[PDB]
Amino acid sequence: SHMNKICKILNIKYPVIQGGMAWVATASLASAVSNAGGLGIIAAGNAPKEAIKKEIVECKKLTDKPFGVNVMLMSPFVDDIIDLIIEEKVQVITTGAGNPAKYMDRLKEAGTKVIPVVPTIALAQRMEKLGATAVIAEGTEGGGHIGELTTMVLVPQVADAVNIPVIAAGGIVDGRGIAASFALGASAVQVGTRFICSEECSVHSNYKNLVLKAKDRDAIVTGRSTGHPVRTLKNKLSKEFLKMEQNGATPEELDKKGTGALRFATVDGDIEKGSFMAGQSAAMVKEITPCKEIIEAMVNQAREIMPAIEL
Amino acid sequence: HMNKICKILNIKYPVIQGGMAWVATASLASAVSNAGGLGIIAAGNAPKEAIKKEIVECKKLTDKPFGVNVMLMSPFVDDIIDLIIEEKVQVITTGAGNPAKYMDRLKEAGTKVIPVVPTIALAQRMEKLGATAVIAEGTEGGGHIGELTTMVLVPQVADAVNIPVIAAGGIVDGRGIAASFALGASAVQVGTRFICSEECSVHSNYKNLVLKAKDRDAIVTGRSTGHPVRTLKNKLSKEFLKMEQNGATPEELDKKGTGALRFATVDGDIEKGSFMAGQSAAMVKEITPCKEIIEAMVNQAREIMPAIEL
Ligand SMILES: Cc1cc2nc3c(=O)[nH]c(=O)nc-3n(C[C@H](O)[C@H](O)[C@H](O)COP(=O)(O)O)c2cc1C
Ligand SMILES: Cc1cc2nc3c(=O)[nH]c(=O)nc-3n(C[C@H](O)[C@H](O)[C@H](O)COP(=O)(O)O)c2cc1C
Ligand SMILES: CS(=O)(=O)c1ccc2nc(NC(=O)Cc3csc(-n4cccc4)n3)sc2c1
Ligand SMILES: CS(=O)(=O)c1ccc2nc(NC(=O)Cc3csc(-n4cccc4)n3)sc2c1
Ligand code: NA
Ligand code: NA
Ligand code: NA
Ligand code: NA
Repeated sequence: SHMNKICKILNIKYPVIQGGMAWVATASLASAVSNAGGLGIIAAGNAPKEAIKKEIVECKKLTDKPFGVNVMLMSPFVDDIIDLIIEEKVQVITTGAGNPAKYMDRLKEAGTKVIPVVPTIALAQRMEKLGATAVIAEGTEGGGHIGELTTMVLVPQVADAVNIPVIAAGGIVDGRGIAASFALGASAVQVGTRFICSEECSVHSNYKNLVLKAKDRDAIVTGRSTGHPVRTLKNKLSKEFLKMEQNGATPEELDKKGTGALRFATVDGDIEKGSFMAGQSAAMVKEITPCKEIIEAMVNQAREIMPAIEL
Repeated sequence: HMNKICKILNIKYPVIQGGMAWVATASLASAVSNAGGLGIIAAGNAPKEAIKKEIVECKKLTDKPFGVNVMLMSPFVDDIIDLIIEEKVQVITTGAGNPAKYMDRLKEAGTKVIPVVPTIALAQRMEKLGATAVIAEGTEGGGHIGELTTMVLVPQVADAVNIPVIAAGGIVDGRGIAASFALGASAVQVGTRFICSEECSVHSNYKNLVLKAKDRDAIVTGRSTGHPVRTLKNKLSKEFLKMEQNGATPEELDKKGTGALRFATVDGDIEKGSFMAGQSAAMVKEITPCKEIIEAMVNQAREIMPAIEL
């Protein structure tokens, strides 16, 4: 009674999930978040089965606490990643960038808890009917491939539509966003951009530093002309990509410009060729900090702001 | 008055009914003020004489504080500022620009000025030039929007200024009030929810389109002109989008959208109107007296956040 539902179901100390973040989120980050009492997440991204297997194996060496894997449903290896989840006995997965409906029964029967990101009420309701453990309502202010609705309106609508716990994502960097999210009906938060600037995140230092330097309007959106808006920091790449879209460049021309761009950011920190994906939250990130300090300060500040909060 | 905005504005509840061009007339503004919030008469694009009539009629309907919104893109903005000072309006909000050039005239007149700000820089500039408070309006609001969402804009503006911050964009009930106060706001400004108040004088069809709006119905037109507008999906707003996808020019769009908001508010023309509204429209489910809207909001916020400083 009076216990946080996400903490109880996932067996974690704090209802803070570090979001799966393609290329960004590796065993160093996931294990640090789980060791700090939240839920670390290894991102499958577009990587093949054998690469994510190594991350899972390495993560289990670094933490005894629960962690998850994010299945990014647009991946060409999505079927292999789902196999890997079940083979490796991963306790929990999140999903993004699509509808995981066709895997829910295999995952549910295998005991895996499934937490899909949902950008609409209809998908939230469908996920609850197919047996989702929880859903993540990610607002458009988040980094990466975004939906249309903001966190402020999406979280309460999803909470009104389903009875399973709702996890707020998009724009949360500190205890203020946690308290706001819980007031809107969430039982936990998922945090991406802030954890790029954790010490244990393995991205190139230039990526962390560009997030630190980000100003209020620096997290721009490319790909609106098409069907998949992507939020990323202003730099030479993203500005020229946006101009190419606006000047009617072909789907092929755009493909070559953007191919490998996120990896150029995370591996090489290449400030001219990288796509430094980040939410509008990037403007509020001010320090590189160990995950333990981030999470403990997050929950303490949420309590101070909203003493009634059910953490 | 413990709450800072309640003290400064001498109102019972820190709930402001946002100025809403063509929508917010004396009937709505007086009802909100009578209910203990701050009603606002929208100057919009209208001339001095039309807005003067609204101020006079509002005074006949309430003796509670109310304000006027100066919409800074109006062709008559100079006349409206003149009117504000001439009629000794106690408080104004501003939108759609930077009211820097009026701040000395307004502060010598004693006018409390509360500008809408979409950036940290404009927030800090308004504080430096004497703003009483600022409104941080997130992109989820209706009408001519900024880019940043409420979730990230409110805490950044609160971190940037010492004057009170008013959250706007997406607030329809006490959850949004509690969330806004958690982010650092001292009050909320609410637009779309009050379209579905009994006292709002828009055509019934406008209220219905808000009532029946789905989660994704409040779409953005005019990205290609640099003046984005959030409005409900309908024949007019689809065609505006289909025109942009066909490479329409700004002049073609501007002629297409002429008088569209008036078609919505006066005639309720479901095909020809621009029914501007926030993503909040999806959450609006009842047409309700303003007093009940505001009392229910405040009571719910206190229930969620017992220590809230309302
Ligand atoms: C660089 C980056 C990569 C991401 N990759 C994924 C992904 O592969 N799968 C997914 O579901 N979400 C992905 N996300 C979304 C995050 O998991 C998270 O929901 C989002 O970052 C939260 O918003 P915030 O950045 O404002 O904290 C990514 C976000 C970023 C910034
Ligand atoms: C139809 C409509 C007209 C508006 N007109 C104005 C205006 O003239 N001046 C202004 O500053 N804001 C204007 N706004 C913004 C509102 O004052 C308010 O900040 C916004 O509606 C809050 O977001 P919400 O609709 O989600 O509650 C308008 C909003 C709407 C929906
Ligand atoms: C592997 S990568 O480098 O190409 C890459 C980079 C960034 C990125 N960011 C993503 N963000 C999500 O997946 C979360 C989300 C928002 S809306 C939505 N959704 C839509 C239908 C169903 C869910 N999911 S995926 C993704 C993939
Ligand atoms: C008179 S009308 O029918 O043509 C019309 C219709 C809708 C409408 N909605 C508006 N919304 C705002 O003014 C609030 C806002 C958001 S961002 C911003 N801002 C940018 C720089 C400085 C402030 N102001 S004005 C406006 C005018
Ligand atoms: Na995303
Ligand atoms: Na920053
Ligand atoms: Na607006
Ligand atoms: Na509705």
